[PDB]
Amino acid sequence: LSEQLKHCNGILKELLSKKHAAYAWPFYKPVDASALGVHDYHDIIKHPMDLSTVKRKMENRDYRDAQEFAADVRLMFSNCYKYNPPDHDVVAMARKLQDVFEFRYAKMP
Ligand SMILES: CCNC(=O)[C@H](C)[C@@H]1N=C(c2ccc(Cl)cc2)c2cc(OC)ccc2-n2c(C)nnc21
Ligand SMILES: C[C@H](O)COC[C@H](C)O
Ligand SMILES: [Cl-]
Repeated sequence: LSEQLKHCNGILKELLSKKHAAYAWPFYKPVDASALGVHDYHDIIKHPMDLSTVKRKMENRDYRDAQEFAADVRLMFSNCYKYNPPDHDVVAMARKLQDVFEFRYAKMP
């Protein structure tokens, strides 16, 4: 991994760590639309994303730069903001995790 991608990997590890689990947990695995009963999810969200998918892409060296990584993490939050009402509990969690993400991403070497 490039130096910037190492920073990205560090951010990813932090997002998945116990420190943030109280608000990060919904983002750990792909949304299971059937399990959650959200039968319109895949009509509304054309490009699902979640932290396990970002992790697999990082491990496989799929991301060629920090910008590509950040686009995926941001897509994950955007999908949450698109599907859910802005006052929803999961949206509040998304905002908190995105704050953690954006502030550390801003510290890119
Ligand atoms: C109809 C209620 N809304 C949902 O079920 C959405 C689809 C779902 N909510 C939730 C969700 C709803 C309430 C709370 Cl407190 C936390 C997460 C959710 C739950 C999950 O459990 C494994 C996984 C993903 C989500 N999730 C994410 C991420 N983005 N939207 C959601
Ligand atoms: C609340 C917005 O959806 C995300 O804001 C991120 C900022 C770093 O708090
Ligand atoms: Cl972006």
